[PDB]
Amino acid sequence: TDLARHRWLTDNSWTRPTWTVAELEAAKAGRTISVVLPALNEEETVGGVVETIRPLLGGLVDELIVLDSGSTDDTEIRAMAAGARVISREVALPEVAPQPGKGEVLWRSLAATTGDIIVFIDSDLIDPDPMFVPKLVGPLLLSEGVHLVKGFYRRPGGRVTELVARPLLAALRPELTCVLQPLGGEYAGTRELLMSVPFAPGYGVEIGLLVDTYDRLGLDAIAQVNLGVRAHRNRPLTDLAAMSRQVIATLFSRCGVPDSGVGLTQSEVSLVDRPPMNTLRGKLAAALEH
Amino acid sequence: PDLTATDLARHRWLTDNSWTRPTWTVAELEAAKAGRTISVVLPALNEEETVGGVVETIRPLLGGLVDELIVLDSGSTDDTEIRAMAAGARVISREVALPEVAPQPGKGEVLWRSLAATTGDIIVFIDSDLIDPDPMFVPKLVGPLLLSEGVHLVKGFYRRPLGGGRVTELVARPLLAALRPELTCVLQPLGGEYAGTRELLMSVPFAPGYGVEIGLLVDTYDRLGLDAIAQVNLGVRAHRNRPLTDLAAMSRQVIATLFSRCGVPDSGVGLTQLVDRPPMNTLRGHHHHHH
Repeated sequence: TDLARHRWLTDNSWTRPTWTVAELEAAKAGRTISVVLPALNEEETVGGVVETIRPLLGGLVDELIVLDSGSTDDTEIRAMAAGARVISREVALPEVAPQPGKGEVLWRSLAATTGDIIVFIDSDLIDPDPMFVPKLVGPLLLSEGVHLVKGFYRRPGGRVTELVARPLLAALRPELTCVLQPLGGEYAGTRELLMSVPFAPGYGVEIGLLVDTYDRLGLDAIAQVNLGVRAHRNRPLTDLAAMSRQVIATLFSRCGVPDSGVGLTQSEVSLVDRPPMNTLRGKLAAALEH
Repeated sequence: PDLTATDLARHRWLTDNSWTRPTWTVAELEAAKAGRTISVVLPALNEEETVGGVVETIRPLLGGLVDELIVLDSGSTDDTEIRAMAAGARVISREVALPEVAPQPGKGEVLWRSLAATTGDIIVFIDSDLIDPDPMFVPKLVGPLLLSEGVHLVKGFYRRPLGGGRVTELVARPLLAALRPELTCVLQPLGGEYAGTRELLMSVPFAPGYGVEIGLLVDTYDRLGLDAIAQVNLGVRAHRNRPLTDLAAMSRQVIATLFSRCGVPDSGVGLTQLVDRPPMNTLRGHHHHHH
């Protein structure tokens, strides 16, 4: 079983991706790339993240969008000044009432983008690097059969990852323990995949997408790339516990484990996915099928 | 957000079954024994720096409140055993505790075997790695068993300098919220200081290793519900800081043990970087779902 994990690391994991922007542009072969940054009250960092991606716009990157979740700070104006198009949840999907959480935002962005490849990057990153998007799309553009690329960081993967996500995957989807940072917010997917899967709510969205991709398309459809060295963030334990509880709920939903829906005396828990976007945007989805 | 059924049960359970100031006297607890005896068991594996200090805090109760004080050694190669002897405990190996079954590793094994080596109607477990143990731990743990009708399991919790560690708050409590939400009322489900009746403890399987504490909690709940479980504040203690690799192994076994009790299959695949023992009443020695 380590054999399986070893072969996947050899073929589908890159600790030192060699790719240049020019090489990746030349491999697009008519595919387009959308970059989506979810954001809720991230005025201090959103501009910095956008600025690292904007030089790619009109070359490797075809669309650069911040999907705002109802910010009351200066997230929107700062994102626009840095060169992103800012799209509210309402504009993205106007006839569906918004619900809270990160998964909602990523799901809605599927209705507001046109890329054959969609790249998600968190807007709260303090130290963004311009090669994030290139590294995330490399396996999609240059390998065959890859549909989901997970960006990981080498450390000088926190406690929810090592105490909650990885041990639960060992128990319930054992091959997926090969993924170093299953909860990471920097990842890219094909339109084919992303338009066809339900989206878990809130903090469950990443693990839900990983597990659904694994089940439907298989291990070799998942890759991972090192984006560089980054220190662990230090979120308050109460935030980490709320994240954990939702990771549990989402994994339980994907396994059919009855989850009570009871949160932590503090926490938000939802067991209800949003449906595949191709059910609500069938014509958009069909237009984007190759 | 209105109160949930879990919230309502928690509120009343805390009122009836939790003590922030478990101030019973040793004398009144002794007077309440009413012929019951009390055994204290310290599981130990290579704890030479601390085992004697724990024993020393309990020894004054020996011959009064406490009838026997046993260190159940798990195969130490340091001076754990002789330090426990000099400090005034009875040292019993796994093999002497239960000669007819070959040992397997882990804490749960040690606690299970201690049921065959003890005679008390109440058994108290105290970790042997405690740095600051307080002499009132045992009195506080046995109080609800001696004085409160219907209680079979007492969990000792600590206040923290100005709840649990990372495995408790990220793994155990969130999984209980999902699978057994009434049990989220227990502040420190993974705690190593707890007491139970012989009647309860002989009747449940014992999970291996790092799963033993939460396995006992869930098996007690599944048999008797919240009414049979209590908790008591043992005092203020700083969080221990264990290495992440140990915390990850603890988490993986907590998950396995919860899954085995809650109808979830488990791959058996340990962390990418041992079975339950049957009730001791199968070897030594009502709460109806119908009407």
